[PDB]
Amino acid sequence: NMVEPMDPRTFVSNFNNRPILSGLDTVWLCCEVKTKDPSGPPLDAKIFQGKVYPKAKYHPEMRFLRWFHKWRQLHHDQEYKVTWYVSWSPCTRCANSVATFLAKDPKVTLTIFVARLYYYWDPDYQQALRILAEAGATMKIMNYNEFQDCWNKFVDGRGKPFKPWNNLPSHYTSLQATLGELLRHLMDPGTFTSNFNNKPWVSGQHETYLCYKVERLHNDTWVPLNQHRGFLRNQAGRHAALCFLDLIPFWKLDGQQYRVTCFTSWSPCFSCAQEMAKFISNNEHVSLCIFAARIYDDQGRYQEGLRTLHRDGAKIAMMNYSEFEYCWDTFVDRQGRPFQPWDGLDEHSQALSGRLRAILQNQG
Amino acid sequence: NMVEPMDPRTFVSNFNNRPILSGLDTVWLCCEVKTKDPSGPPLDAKIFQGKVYPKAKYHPEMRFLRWFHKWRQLHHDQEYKVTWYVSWSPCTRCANSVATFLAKDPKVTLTIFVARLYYYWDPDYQQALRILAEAGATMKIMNYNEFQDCWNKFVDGRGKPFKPWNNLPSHYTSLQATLGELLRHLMDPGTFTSNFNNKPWVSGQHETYLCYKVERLHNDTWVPLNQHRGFLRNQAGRHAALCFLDLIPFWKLDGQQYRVTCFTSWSPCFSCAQEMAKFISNNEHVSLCIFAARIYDDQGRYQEGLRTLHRDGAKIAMMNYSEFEYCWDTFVDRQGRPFQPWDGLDEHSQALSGRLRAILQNQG
Ligand SMILES: [Zn+2]
Ligand SMILES: [Zn+2]
Ligand SMILES: [Zn+2]
Ligand SMILES: [Zn+2]
Repeated sequence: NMVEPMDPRTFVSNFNNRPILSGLDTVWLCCEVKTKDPSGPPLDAKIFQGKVYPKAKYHPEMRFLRWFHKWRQLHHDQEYKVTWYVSWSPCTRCANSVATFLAKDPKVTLTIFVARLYYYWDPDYQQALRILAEAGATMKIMNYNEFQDCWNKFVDGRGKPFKPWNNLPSHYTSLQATLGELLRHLMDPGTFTSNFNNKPWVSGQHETYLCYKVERLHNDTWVPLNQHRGFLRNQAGRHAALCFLDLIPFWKLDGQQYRVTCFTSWSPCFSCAQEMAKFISNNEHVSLCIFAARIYDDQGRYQEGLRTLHRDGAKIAMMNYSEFEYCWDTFVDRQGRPFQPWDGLDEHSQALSGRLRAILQNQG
Repeated sequence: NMVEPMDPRTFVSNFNNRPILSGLDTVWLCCEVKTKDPSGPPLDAKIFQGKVYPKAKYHPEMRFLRWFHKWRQLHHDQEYKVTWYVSWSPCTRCANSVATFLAKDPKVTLTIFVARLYYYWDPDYQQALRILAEAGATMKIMNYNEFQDCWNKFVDGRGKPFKPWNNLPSHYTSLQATLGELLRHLMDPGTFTSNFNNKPWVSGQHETYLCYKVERLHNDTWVPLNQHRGFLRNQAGRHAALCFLDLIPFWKLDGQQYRVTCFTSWSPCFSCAQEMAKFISNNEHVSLCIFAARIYDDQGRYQEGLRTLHRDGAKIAMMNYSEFEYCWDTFVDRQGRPFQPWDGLDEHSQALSGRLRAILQNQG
């Protein structure tokens, strides 16, 4: 079995799913590496533990990555299926290191079972889970069978079986509903209504939401690629347009002709416009179309940015009624409700279209 | 009277307060300069017009600043009361230029009557109005009397009297309530509840709100200065802690000893911590007290920043129930309702206190 199994009290203290209020100290990761055949024996199994504070370098997911890099050198270059049972959901830094690892090595596939979710006072925690999902990691809450499997495979049970605790199924249900909500797919209607708006009073909105879709040129028709379809938002300290650029390479598009469409609630500031100019200049097989609900004055060179983005290709347009309705129909968890326009939508669209046409062309 | 009066049709289309949906073109500013004596005759009166797009250098508030700078060199060095009737509220750039002019020149006081509010798709429009108010500008909605006075003093009416339009009062009332809301002074309760919270799930909250109060040391008792008391929030492209430092010189504090207290919904990132350390090093008569609702991990050197701030003086502490309740009582438009704690408030306070005590100190 295992070289040094987990102590039953450690398991009971850490692999549990009832809500608690204490801060984190140590997190545990039970890890199993298998071949491509699910009924093959496990190639290896190891337990990792790490202190949450004060450095993420020592979190068990980082220890796993460093371990796995040396461990894989000692076998043939083959496909691996890795499974983690982890007592708490990973931190943002580790979510990003794992997503990058998965993206750079397609021969590894990862399934992550978490006992409980932790959020780390991170305003961008949701986007960390979403980046893991985009890099191919499967993430589920541990249910009865997984707790019992981790008990059998990793705990020094001394013949004793997994004894469940009271309300285990109920905590599972609540956590899994929470996880599914964090991994949505379709945007919340209140989110759409708070952000995709063009009234000149913007209700103090500093967030930028971005709905994206990709089409491929195939026998001279544009065919949708619905597996690359969704929405994102800005991060604390990283603008939404930059996160969109960071998302694109996870799609691993080939050299065919692609058309990427973004509906963004704010047009790009100058710096994000310049990064988008660089991206489209280095990826000319990719046609970029940006529709903005509002024009963002970054108190600087945003007009130069919009003109530079327009000149390097890229269609830039203000959203009209039709684009708003399309975004609602296509990206919103609307449950059959129709689009509901707000007063002045068409007039503000017309005024903003004029301002944009004036920015392009010239006068400033 | 005046050398160039406004044409009645110009007044009718621009000095009106009914809601409209069109974009802005030209804005009008009727200006009257008087001495400190209300019963003195007006020394001068001038009309300015400016195109809103594409450069704020030509907005009428800027033309007024350039004109007035030359005008006052040619008149007596005395105190002046300036009155503006302006067809729309100023843009951010003009609001800040006027605030700076007012702050650097105490012998001039400005009253601004606006026919209608315009928001320019600016997420920080509220702060522009608020910085105008903190520099001493009085800002009111034009009522019947102000429309009538503007008509008499500035319009080529050819003996005709001011004729009001239908719903002048009702639009006035709606507009003045909106303006009063923009200059609040006391924080809306929903704002407080959405931002001053310490659950480790932060609801993606990227805003930082900051409540401040000032004390004076007088014969070794700490006296409040309730004229320097309020709240602010971050801007697009400028963090809340920087906005607070920018605010402090508007207070024109002398060389006595002052204690400034911040209750912030996020502890400062590294760059803001360093700017605050610079501030307290250049203003040793000002003792700084920071209470944070949550610790903000800026994905960089934020722990060094908190340590530097703590080493340079400056008390850094996490908010407990007592501080939350004090902020509710002191800064919130609570209308007599008591503070309502949320679940886990005390436990999350204790966990964050532990983390902060570990960050100060050391361990990594
Ligand atoms: Zn981590
Ligand atoms: Zn940007
Ligand atoms: Zn202006
Ligand atoms: Zn900061």
